[PDB]
Amino acid sequence: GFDYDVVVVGGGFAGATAARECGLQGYRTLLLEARSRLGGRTFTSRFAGQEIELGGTWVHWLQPHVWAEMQRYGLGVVEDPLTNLDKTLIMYNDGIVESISPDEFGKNIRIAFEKLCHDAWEVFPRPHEPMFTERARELDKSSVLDRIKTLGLSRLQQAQINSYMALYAGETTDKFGLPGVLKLFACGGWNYDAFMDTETHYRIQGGTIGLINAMLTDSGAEVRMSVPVTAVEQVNGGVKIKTDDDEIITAGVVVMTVPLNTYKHIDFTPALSKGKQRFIKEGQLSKGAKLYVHVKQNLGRVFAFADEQQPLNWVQTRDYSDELGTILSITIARKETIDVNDRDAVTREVQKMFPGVEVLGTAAYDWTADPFSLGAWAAYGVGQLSRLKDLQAAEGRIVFAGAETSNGWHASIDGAVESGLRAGREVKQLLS
Amino acid sequence: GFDYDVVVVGGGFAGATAARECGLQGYRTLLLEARSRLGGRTFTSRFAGQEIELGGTWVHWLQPHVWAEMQRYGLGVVEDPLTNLDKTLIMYNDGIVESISPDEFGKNIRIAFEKLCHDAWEVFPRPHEPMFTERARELDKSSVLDRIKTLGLSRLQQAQINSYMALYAGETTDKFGLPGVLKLFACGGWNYDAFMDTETHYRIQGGTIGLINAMLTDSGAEVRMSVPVTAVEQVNGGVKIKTDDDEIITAGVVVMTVPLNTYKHIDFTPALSKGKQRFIKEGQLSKGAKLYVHVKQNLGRVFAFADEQQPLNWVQTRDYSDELGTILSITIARKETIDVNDRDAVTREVQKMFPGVEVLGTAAYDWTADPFSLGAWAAYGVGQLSRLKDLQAAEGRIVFAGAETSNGWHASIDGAVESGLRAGREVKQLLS
Ligand SMILES: Cc1cc2c(cc1C)N(C[C@H](O)[C@H](O)[C@H](O)COP(=O)(O)OP(=O)(O)OC[C@H]1O[C@@H](n3cnc4c(N)ncnc43)[C@H](O)[C@@H]1O)c1[nH]c(=O)[nH]c(=O)c1N2
Ligand SMILES: Cc1cc2c(cc1C)N(C[C@H](O)[C@H](O)[C@H](O)COP(=O)(O)OP(=O)(O)OC[C@H]1O[C@@H](n3cnc4c(N)ncnc43)[C@H](O)[C@@H]1O)c1[nH]c(=O)[nH]c(=O)c1N2
Repeated sequence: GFDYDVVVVGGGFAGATAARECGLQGYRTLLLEARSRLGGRTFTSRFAGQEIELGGTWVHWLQPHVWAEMQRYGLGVVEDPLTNLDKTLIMYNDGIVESISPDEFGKNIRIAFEKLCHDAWEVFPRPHEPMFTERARELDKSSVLDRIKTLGLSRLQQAQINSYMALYAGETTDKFGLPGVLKLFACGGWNYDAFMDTETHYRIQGGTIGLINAMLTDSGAEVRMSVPVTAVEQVNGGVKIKTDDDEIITAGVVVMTVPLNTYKHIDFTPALSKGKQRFIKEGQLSKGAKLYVHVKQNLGRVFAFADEQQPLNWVQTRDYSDELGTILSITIARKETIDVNDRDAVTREVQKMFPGVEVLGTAAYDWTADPFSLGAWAAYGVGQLSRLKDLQAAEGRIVFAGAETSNGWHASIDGAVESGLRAGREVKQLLS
Repeated sequence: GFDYDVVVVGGGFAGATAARECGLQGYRTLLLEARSRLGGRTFTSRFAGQEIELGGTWVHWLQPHVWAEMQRYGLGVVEDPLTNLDKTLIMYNDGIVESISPDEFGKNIRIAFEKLCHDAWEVFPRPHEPMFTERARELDKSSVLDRIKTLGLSRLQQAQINSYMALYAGETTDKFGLPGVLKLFACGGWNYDAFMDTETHYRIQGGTIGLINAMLTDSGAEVRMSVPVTAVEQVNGGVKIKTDDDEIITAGVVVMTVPLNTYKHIDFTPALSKGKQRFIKEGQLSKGAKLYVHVKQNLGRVFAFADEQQPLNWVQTRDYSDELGTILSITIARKETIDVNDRDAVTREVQKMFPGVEVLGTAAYDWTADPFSLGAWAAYGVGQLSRLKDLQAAEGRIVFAGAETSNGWHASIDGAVESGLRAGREVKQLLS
């Protein structure tokens, strides 16, 4: 006789999915969200007359869980201008910006990536079972930089792949675990063209917040915002959940979906397992941020890499026209390379990359400074993928989810949805 | 004031999915199935001590809808012996069986398939929108044989690819539409290795029937078997459904999921649209059947193609050992090349392919003669993909689903699930 059958902590995609699964079973469901908004590491907002995505943005039909949701709710794709590019730039660590023929640019990043992931088929024949092969466990002793060193890439190819990999690590690539990258490549059909198409080409029709809201409406769950959970205690055959103002909610089962790097806000009684405590002490790697920039000039359809010692590591066109000018979408690997909330620094760096432009405005999100993410997309350090099961394991009546805990597209919205479907299955098992 | 909110006609994957979607919304849901069993064009059975799948069998994590279901219900994959093959055979139209080095066999089918589908990226950048490009519509005037003629393949490669394509057509390849094949290739990550991995490598843990049952149990729907629908009439703002014994059930909405080739059993009032009537008169192409064969000898891990003038077009090992012998899984493109229910003919043909073996038993399913399939997997003839929307369109309070009506993996379980998710969404729209 608890207040609720299940309490879901966190209202990003993992928690919204889990609440939808539980609510459709008829369970009395409550979702507690710490921020005063839903979406978590996705955030739909508005800027220079456009809808923008300040966190997770792009999806793909090769991503099975989010795609099945878009099928269920009737959401199409919205194509960003990634094809027929006008300008493809590389900014080297030394600050030189070089314009490359788009054809040659794409050929060289494809060569670099296919070399980096040359053994993906043999190491990850089953990418949703990351430790299926012994070779995957053996490679979890290496970083991505360790492998890049052995490819003997050209200078352009080295700069491109190290930019790409620093972005995916949200860190320098000497800290970035290698098997996680090979696994993502395998999820994308074991080929560079398919994989790249999944990463920054198609957005969700109606936005990430539209899909979140659809699932939560569907769910019937009670949703409370601005309510951080600070303690969880297993007692009386269920759980007591304490919020920051010391109120207590009881439940038969709790689904945790908060980001790994935020677990320090929450006291567990009894303590979690040693393997989980080790993951919580380590956290996940990424220190990224995101920024949109409105410039007066029409730069057309552009793509730019910047290597890891520079701040504007992944640049794409979000919109362009003679009338509007250009909106640039810019993902920053390491918030320590640039204060995305310092407009003067941002204009300096944008002009470094595109000399001549005048900056009409910016919209930024510092995911690393936000207390309820404390980092960006999930990025595993060396040796962490090998221990993933420690983070996935249930502990009594507490179920764990979130993209960090997924097997497949762990750096994506899809991995969050996957973990939420798993969580709902586990709740059903616990309430049988 | 109808008997039910929605009646789902058909208990294969499309109907079970649609009923699950409707039941979880709380709609009063009934499913009518014509056979005395569920599963439709999947059928889990038993043979020589093993569980076998006499219809749809293999699935993949690149197939988004069925994979999301497996995630929801906790179903793993079961690997059949497709790697590290002992024997790879090609049987030519002239009846010669030739054993090919497995490495060479695989390289040659890969070359043939990558040439056949060379423009898949450009024609099907968005495989779930099959008519997105003008080139796709233009190509829908050509058959697969038209393209094979222009590739100038070697004799081995031509025989391999024509066997593969006759199987997918369930017909000779001069009748097989080309764009549907390019689209399937695109769904599979635009590359042969990924694509081939999706088609006959992994089975559903617990069987197709286990997933069907999980969805229907979840649904809460009322399920009736051995009850064929023979007429549907839209009247009084809903629908009157008549069964073969002239009983009448009323509903707000009906979801049709029966195979295209069986629509001749059902009278619609008012008549369906001309575009639908044209599809129903044409039907879909496939005339296939399936057979398992138990032989005394241990043949190990085998794969064989037979070209379209021969009957045992796709052969794989389902199980092998010295103790038990071998179980061969055999898919037949055209039931007119062999009477799979004629054990003597079956033994003759198996021995033609593997001379010397003793045939201990068989289990077969003639999908083409069965009145509630009248064919096997969905296979489009020339010009049909272009008109797919005619088949997909709702007609008043009648919703249409089934694998033939899906946009993506139309020849698969996945396409059926996809269409059932679409149907649930459309029912929700109609009942608002
Ligand atoms: C800048 C950037 C860019 C990208 C991406 C991320 C980011 C940050 N990703 C990844 C994607 O955004 C991410 O994997 C998912 O949104 C994670 O969803 P979860 O639900 O796991 O965590 P998420 O962090 O969304 O949800 C956790 C929730 O818990 C809440 N919370 C934390 N502590 C709490 C407490 N104590 N009590 C209560 N609530 C608490 C938080 O407020 C948050 O709402 C991405 N993906 C993709 O598919 N495509 C892309 O292009 C990108 N790009
Ligand atoms: C031999 C063989 C082999 C394969 C495959 C098929 C076959 C036949 N496929 C394809 C796959 O099996 C298929 O696409 C789906 O099962 C189709 O599901 P649907 O629900 O669309 O039709 P399905 O035909 O399953 O369901 C329709 C239902 O309607 C019923 N019905 C018909 N008329 C009726 C009436 N008047 N009233 C009531 N009910 C009526 C039928 O009895 C049937 O149950 C496959 N796929 C895959 O993913 N992997 C594979 O390996 C294969 N291989």
